[PDB]
Amino acid sequence: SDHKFLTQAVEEAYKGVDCGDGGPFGAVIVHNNEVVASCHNMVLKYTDPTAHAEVTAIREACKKLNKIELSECEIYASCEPCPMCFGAIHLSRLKRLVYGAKAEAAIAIGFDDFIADALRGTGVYQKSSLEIKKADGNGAAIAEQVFQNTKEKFRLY
Amino acid sequence: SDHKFLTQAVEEAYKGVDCGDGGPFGAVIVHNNEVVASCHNMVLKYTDPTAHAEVTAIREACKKLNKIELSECEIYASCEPCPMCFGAIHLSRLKRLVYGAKAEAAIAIGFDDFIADALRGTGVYQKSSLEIKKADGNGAAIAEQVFQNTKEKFRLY
Ligand SMILES: C[n+]1cn([C@@H]2O[C@H](CO)[C@@H](O)[C@H]2O)c2nc(N)[nH]c(=O)c21
Ligand SMILES: C[n+]1cn([C@@H]2O[C@H](CO)[C@@H](O)[C@H]2O)c2nc(N)[nH]c(=O)c21
Ligand SMILES: [Zn+2]
Ligand SMILES: [Zn+2]
Repeated sequence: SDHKFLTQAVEEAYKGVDCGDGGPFGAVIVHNNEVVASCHNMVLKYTDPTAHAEVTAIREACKKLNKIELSECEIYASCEPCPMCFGAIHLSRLKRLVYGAKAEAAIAIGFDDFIADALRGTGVYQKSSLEIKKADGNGAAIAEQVFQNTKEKFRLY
Repeated sequence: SDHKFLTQAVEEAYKGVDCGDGGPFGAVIVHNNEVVASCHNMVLKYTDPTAHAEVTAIREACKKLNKIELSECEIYASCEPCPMCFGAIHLSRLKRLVYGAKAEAAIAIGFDDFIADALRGTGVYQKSSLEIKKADGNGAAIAEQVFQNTKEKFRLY
């Protein structure tokens, strides 16, 4: 099921790039095995630099469930969440994060070197408690491939 | 000019907590002495845990100016921005941050112990070169007192 929902987050990344909504990033939020939100980056569509895939998914999930905490939910991110997104995941109280590509994969095609210490376990003032899984094998291959496949199919930001 | 806009952010904090929109946090975004957005925390009003004051102000300012970078703007935060908000400030390309109260003043009334390494210069992966000013003297004292003053008017969320 991890592979199914991570692959859906990657699909979201491709769709968002395809329609010009934003960059190649997707996020899926699930309650057990029911998708509560499925989103991609909306920075260009919304004229909103906070509208990353993960933030968008968190907003949509909180609306869908009518509350500001998602402690029964897990999030799948096609790419390692940035410091803004990882902070949002902390505030939302999501209980588990599974992510596909390491941040360096996005850096390699032109995005900011902008990495969350709290996710990598090097934070001093910010310490995470949630369970974090970096995908391997086929999930990692798919997630990494996103950046080579979508290179110069969108406008960087 | 710094004292005027910091005071505006503090007044936003009181206004938001008084009408129930969210916690006692305010933020004002300015473009060469013209206010672009003046906002407070809307987590409760919006059912959105990402709707901190700073994030809300960035959303509003970017939509107003029809662009996703605010590189000619500065942001005044009644309180030291959290990891999520500092990440949003970084992504938005705001050129300067002035903040009133240290994060410990909010933590002292029960908010999350949740502090941005990149703001305090304590990260391995996340750096900032953003121009950052912690206010001092008069407006700093006032900003610090926001939390003791509003402790009773809202319930931690
Ligand atoms: C819109 N966007 C930009 N980056 C950028 O990817 C790099 C590595 O994380 C960082 O530069 C971050 O800002 C995003 N990252 C994720 N995980 N999701 C997004 O929507 C996103
Ligand atoms: C809704 N909210 C919660 N915190 C809390 O602030 C602490 C760190 O400063 C953290 O405990 C965080 O949860 C907020 N902080 C600011 N600056 N602005 C907000 O709108 C906000
Ligand atoms: Zn992000
Ligand atoms: Zn914040």
